[PDB]
Amino acid sequence: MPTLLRVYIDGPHGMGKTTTTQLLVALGSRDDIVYVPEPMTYWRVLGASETIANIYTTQHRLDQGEISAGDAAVVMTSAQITMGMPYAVTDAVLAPHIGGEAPPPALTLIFDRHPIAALLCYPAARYLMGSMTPQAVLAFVALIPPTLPGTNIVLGALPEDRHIDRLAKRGERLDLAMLAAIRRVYGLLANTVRYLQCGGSWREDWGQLSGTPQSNAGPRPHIGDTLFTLFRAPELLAPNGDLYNVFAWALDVLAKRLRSMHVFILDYDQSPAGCRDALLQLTSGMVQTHVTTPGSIPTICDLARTFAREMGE
Amino acid sequence: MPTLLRVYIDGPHGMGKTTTTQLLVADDIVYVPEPMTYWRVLGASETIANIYTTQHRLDQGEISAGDAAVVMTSAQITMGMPYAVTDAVLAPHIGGEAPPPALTLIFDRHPIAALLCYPAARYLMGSMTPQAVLAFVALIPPTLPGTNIVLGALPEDRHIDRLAKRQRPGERLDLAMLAAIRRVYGLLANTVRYLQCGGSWREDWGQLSGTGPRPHIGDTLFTLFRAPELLAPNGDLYNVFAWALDVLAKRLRSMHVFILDYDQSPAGCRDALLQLTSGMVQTHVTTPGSIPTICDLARTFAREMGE
Ligand SMILES: Cc1cn([C@@]23C[C@H](O)[C@@H](CO)[C@@H]2C3)c(=O)[nH]c1=O
Ligand SMILES: Cc1cn([C@@]23C[C@H](O)[C@@H](CO)[C@@H]2C3)c(=O)[nH]c1=O
Repeated sequence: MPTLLRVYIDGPHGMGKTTTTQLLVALGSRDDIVYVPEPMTYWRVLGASETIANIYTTQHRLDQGEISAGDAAVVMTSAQITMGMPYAVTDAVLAPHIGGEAPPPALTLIFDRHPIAALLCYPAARYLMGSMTPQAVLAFVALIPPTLPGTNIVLGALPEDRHIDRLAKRGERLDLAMLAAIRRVYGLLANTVRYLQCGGSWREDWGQLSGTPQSNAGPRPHIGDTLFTLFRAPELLAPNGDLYNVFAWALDVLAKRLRSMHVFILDYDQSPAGCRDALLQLTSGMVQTHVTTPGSIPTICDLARTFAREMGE
Repeated sequence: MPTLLRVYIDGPHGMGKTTTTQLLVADDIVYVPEPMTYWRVLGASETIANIYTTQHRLDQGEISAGDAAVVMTSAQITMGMPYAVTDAVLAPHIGGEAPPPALTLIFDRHPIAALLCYPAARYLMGSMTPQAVLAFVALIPPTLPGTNIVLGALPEDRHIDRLAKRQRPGERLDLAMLAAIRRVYGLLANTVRYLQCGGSWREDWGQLSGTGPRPHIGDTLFTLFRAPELLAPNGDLYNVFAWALDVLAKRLRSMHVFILDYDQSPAGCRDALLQLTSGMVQTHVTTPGSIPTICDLARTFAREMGE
């Protein structure tokens, strides 16, 4: 069977991920590498109206005390469902085609983001921003789809000062607090994958939090530097101080989904061509999979092109 | 490996699903009850009250369809969390299809109640967008072997009498919602048969507009998605929504549906449910320790979230 290479470029907005991705794709044949863009049209029109504007306006109104935390949470939660729908549905139809882990791939699919961006990362950052409840973040976590073999995720690194300078270009609003929260969440994500792959057991180390980044290299991180640290919220604890079981099971799901992912870090503090070639070099050490049927390649290729045409900006 | 029989008791609220299941369970059979405590306290405060109050406010014109939908959507996430997390942790223990089972797990509802049925009913009540409904559909967990779902049958008037008796804390007696949820579950049963008999929604889609043996597509859940919000200016369904329907079809086709007549006494309902198990599909578990782990999960869920 032909082989497939799936690469999800993710991380905070504003680093140059979208450009880097298209430049990489521009290098190959329009036949053997396909780009799956951010579903901007779904967010602005198809799924709901101007969802990005809605998210930023909602946080703004909350910050100004014009609406309550409760009002903000219902709006953010619904907005986040809209944000992740194209990702979830694409993952669901792609799933049956992915075989086991496995010369160049017959096909390379480069995605602008993985489902965890909308089902975990942005929801967790909004929780830190006070516009989402930790229970809702964990409900999204419990719904993250099974991690398919060959899930390569490239997260980005960029000094905060450079990031802030880039970000400030312009339904978005310049929110440095949100920028800090999303950078922190993705940093914790990278550490969480490393923690799990180094054999870390959150249930075994939970008590190391009580007293208040590299994804594929380095020593095992402390649990306090992983995503697990975010769920020590009073809302999630029983009178006896322990986490309610319903939430503990959601963390078990988080561990299971992230532990099998192959994570890489891309340095975005360089020119667009530099980012492209650095990613290209990284792509060499990534895991390919076989596909399940002979026609899986053309089918997958058609799905990606249809997705891009219908939902890409 | 030992065998497991999973039975999900589902269908419209107010038929007596909970009462009947209880009388049924009363060591080789465990009951995962309605997670009322999660709904009223752990996940959020009085979610049921929130849901019915919101619809009521919408019906009275005190809030817009838009405001209602964001509330219903967020609330449905809270409602389905216990089912979703339970399915996710149970999944790795389920093996392939397989004497009596070593363990029989009876659940008060399946994840599709909160990720498909109630959202579809609220869409019909004007309080949820169809795009949100399809977003929940896209998140329905893969259907594992041995997914036996028991749905109920009960005449409308009788159902209304029981509904009046079975109101949950914060619930408002809403006959329009009762009709909507009864319609959705009826379409659900028809949809499973439609798919099992080879129906292809893409092939029959034209029948919704252009006017073996199986139900007409117009009598399946697919008909609900001919919603204009999901269509392009030329009337074609956007691909992103067509893909969600492809997911819907894949998830539902392999479920094994059984109809329980609730139009009888609690003891009768209980016995009928027991009668239905002979045709249910059992599976093996994946590890020697799966059974004990499953039991613990079920007991812990009940103790923590059951009423
Ligand atoms: C995936 C995803 C993105 N976003 C944001 C970040 C950026 O401003 C922009 C482009 O990614 C859009 C609003 C979000 O808020 N939630 C999400 O799940
Ligand atoms: C599963 C589920 C139930 N409900 C309702 C119907 C009944 O009033 C009660 C008991 O089932 C509770 C509020 C709902 O609204 N959404 C859902 O996903």
